[PDB]
Amino acid sequence: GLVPRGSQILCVGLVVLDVISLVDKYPKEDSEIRCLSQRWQRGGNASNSCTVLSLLGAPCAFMGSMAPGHVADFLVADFRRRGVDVSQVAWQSKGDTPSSCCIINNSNGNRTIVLHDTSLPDVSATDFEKVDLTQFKWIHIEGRNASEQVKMLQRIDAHNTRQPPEQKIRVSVEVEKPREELFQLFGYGDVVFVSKDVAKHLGFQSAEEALRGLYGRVRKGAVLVCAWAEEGADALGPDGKLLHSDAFPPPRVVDTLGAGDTFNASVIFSLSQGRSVQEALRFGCQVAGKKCGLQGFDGIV
Amino acid sequence: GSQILCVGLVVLDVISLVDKYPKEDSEIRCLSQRWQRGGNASNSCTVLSLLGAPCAFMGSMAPGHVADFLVADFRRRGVDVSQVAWQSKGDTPSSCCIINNSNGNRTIVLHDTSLPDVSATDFEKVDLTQFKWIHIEGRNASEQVKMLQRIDAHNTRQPPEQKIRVSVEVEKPREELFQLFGYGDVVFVSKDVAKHLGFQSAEEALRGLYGRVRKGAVLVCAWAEEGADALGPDGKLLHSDAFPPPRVVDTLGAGDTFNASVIFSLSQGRSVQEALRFGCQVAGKKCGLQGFDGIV
Ligand SMILES: CSc1ccccc1Nc1nc(N2CCNCC2)nc2c(NCC3CC3)ncnc12
Ligand SMILES: CSc1ccccc1Nc1nc(N2CCNCC2)nc2c(NCC3CC3)ncnc12
Repeated sequence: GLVPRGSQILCVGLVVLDVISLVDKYPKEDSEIRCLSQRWQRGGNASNSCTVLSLLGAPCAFMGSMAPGHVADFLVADFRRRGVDVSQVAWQSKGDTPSSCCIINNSNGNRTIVLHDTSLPDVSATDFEKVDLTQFKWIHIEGRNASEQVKMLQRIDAHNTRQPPEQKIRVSVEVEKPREELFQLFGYGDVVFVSKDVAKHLGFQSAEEALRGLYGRVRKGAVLVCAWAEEGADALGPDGKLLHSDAFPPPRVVDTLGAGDTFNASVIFSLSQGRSVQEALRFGCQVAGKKCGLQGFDGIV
Repeated sequence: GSQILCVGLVVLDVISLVDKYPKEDSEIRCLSQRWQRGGNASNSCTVLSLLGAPCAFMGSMAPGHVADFLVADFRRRGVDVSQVAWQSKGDTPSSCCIINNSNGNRTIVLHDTSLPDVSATDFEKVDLTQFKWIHIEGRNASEQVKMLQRIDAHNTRQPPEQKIRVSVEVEKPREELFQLFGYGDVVFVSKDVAKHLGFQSAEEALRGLYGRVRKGAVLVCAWAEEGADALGPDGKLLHSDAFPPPRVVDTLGAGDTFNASVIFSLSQGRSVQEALRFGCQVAGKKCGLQGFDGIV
């Protein structure tokens, strides 16, 4: 259906079906056991952020690869259950829609993960060419297939050239896997999220070290953003002033899975509403902190 | 009386193909993934169908998109699903199946979902005429024993040349099920069961457990790569070597395949030696393939 010009926030990245089984002890190879409970959840960074953005009350759309099938079906249903617009999906002829198996050992809370396979093509720069962008006021890109996504980022730059400052599509990027490839993305977007895990691999030991040490890699004018779990989150702009917000511990911690996806979407959301980096950064921490005391996303409102 | 009927579970098998089994805490990416209509009695129907034997599945199913997939599968295969006992309470079971591509080991985490078992009542209303053979997967023992007695009774009304042959699997090591030995013309006891009860080989098992079977019954017990053995009224232990493929790559449903093929062979007149032998033959072939397609 009809979508008003410049109203949606689009996230581009992975969606995946996580099957999650809770067990007494970890199963010895070649045995048949029962779990205590089993959940089917929709996963993925770009995917979760959409779930959150919807709850926060923004129109939003997901772009990611799916292949027709029963996994795609459950995945699409959940998306829609969360108010997420699914019309930009790049359906594939080749490969499996991603699906991971996770086994949580109940007595010691360990997680053993069999990761979705690699068969499905990522969204391509030509997949992306075909998208009428007028729809969006903000595009956010989970870093995955970098050479391609660079072309999409350049495409968005083009578009903006011609639009007055109030009809420009804001852009953000997330680099959350320690993979040399992705590091180029640092040079794109108005907002750049770098993850504690990436920063530790590059050798930094605190969000301030990360921001101060990586700011040079970002494009001029850009805000670089780093969250450190319970240590809060920082951010650094062109003004060179290091911004910070402490965490907001919940009553008790229950589910931190997807917390960073929540921090991301919330920061994005707050900025798109015209708030300040300092304000977006705080909000980001508040929503993500609430999430951690909750199971899933339902509570977070 | 032309169909064969299997009575047990149907289950979504959510399969991950892994090149080695992961350890606790580890995070290893899988090679491929597929969805697959599982459940012991469900698998046997698949296997029977492929062998060209008209057959029927009977079990519980909760309506939903899961069931919608399981069903299309049965049909693409010619499995009479009309005896199915639909629920409206609980959801379709499903399990995670890690199949290790370097030894065909299959590790299963099953999500059992309450979903009522098919009951002697559900069974009380089945037209026993259309079935030459009935196979029951050990599950709800007490409720099934009624189902079993229903057949015997029906047998004692028909000519020896019109009876319904009955087979019975006892796969999981649960006390409730050991009463199921006393029924059926053929009884399958798994290696897993055999060990748990103190036995080191299938030959030993067969000797130990023959006490517990009906008079005139054949006790069957496979032992993986070791082959499979049988035991009849005659007192003579029968054996058959395995037919290992050169690359064992997926054993999920091997045993369900062994049982189907043994039943099939027996229902076609062939001897126990011959059906035992055929059972290993087809199961072995299966372990060389992903899934079931192409075991013929
Ligand atoms: C700064 S918000 C954020 C951003 C990205 C990921 C996670 C978070 N938030 C939090 N993560 C964790 N993490 C906990 C451990 N693993 C990483 C995340 N703990 C807390 C917390 N209390 C923490 C107590 C120790 C558990 N209070 C508020 N926010 C977060
Ligand atoms: C007697 S056939 C049979 C009946 C019921 C279950 C399984 C089977 N057959 C086989 N099962 C297993 N397994 C089932 C139990 N878990 C381990 C493997 N491995 C093999 C195998 N393995 C490779 C050869 C020795 C080197 N070769 C032939 N048949 C079977």
